[PDB]
Amino acid sequence: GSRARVYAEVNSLRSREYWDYEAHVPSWGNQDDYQLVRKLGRGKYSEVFEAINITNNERVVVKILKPVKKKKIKREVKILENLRGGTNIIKLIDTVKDPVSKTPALVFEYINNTDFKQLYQILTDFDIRFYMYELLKALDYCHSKGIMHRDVKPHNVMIDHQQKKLRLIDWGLAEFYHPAQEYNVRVASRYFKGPELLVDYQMYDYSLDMWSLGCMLASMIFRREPFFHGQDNYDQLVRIAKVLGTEELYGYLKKYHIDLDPHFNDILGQHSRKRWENFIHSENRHLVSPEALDLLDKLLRYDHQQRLTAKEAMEHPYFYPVVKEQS
Ligand SMILES: CC(C)n1c2c(c3c1-c1c(Br)c(Br)c(Br)c(Br)c1C3=O)C(=O)CCC2
Ligand SMILES: [Cl-]
Ligand SMILES: [Cl-]
Repeated sequence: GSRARVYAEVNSLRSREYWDYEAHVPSWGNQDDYQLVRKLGRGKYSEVFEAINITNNERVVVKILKPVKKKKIKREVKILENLRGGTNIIKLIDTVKDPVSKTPALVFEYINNTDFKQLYQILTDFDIRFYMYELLKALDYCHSKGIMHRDVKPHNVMIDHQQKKLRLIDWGLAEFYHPAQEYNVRVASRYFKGPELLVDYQMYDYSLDMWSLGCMLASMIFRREPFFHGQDNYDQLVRIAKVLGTEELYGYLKKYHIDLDPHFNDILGQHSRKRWENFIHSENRHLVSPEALDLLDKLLRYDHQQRLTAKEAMEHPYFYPVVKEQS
């Protein structure tokens, strides 16, 4: 069966306590040190506030967890602790509880996030290379720590475009990679789901995140955001196949002995693989280069095992101008 080409055995080479999150016992500090200032948003399992630590005036973000999901809380906490100090991963400052109700919350460093819908229409060529390289550092780091993020998307990539700071947030879907483990395919947001998820292939790996980052790259260089805009999970695969091709999808399915839900037979149609240059027009031509297309072509592949790793992507000539500037 399938396995990651990189960091496949890394959790097995570490102490069991590293990855056995169910056994993790967080130290829960006191939420009363924090003053909530403003609500920033809400997820299925949390609500997020900007806050101030009253003891030292630090501005932070507090994510208050809906507390009936103990295993999932331990997972997110243990993952964040393991990722401590990783480049461009959001910093977990503390794990706290309301001392009376015992409701848990996560305290993060604050980032002054620029709205991505506005930002992605003003990025320059260099900006895209820069931010994509910064995001890749976060993914290479978390992959090297045996963790798949499983929800990479613009809303989870905080960018302070004034300070040029990027942080990958929202680790609540992340999981430890173990070779041959079958994972739930109900992860990632629709537009960023890899084909593997859409065809119910459970033996996926870190390369799922590389598909999602390819989707982000394509939206930035082509200015079509999201790049693959499905109406539902079925239509999402059709949108992919209209670009990557249907015969090419079937070759992937055949390689991995993947069974295709027969509802797809009535909607996939027949589509040639499209040239990436077909997406260029006057509005995006200044963001597209041969090196951007070569990189994108190596990310947005059906075959998860053939996608570039985060490191291989960082190594691509598209990022040479960023490396040189950083030197
Ligand atoms: C997009 C924004 C409104 N946002 C959301 C979430 C989170 C944020 C957010 C921001 Br912004 C910042 Br800044 C930091 Br730091 C951190 Br941590 C978070 C965070 O965890 C969710 O968890 C789900 C709903 C939306
Ligand atoms: Cl899972
Ligand atoms: Cl298209």
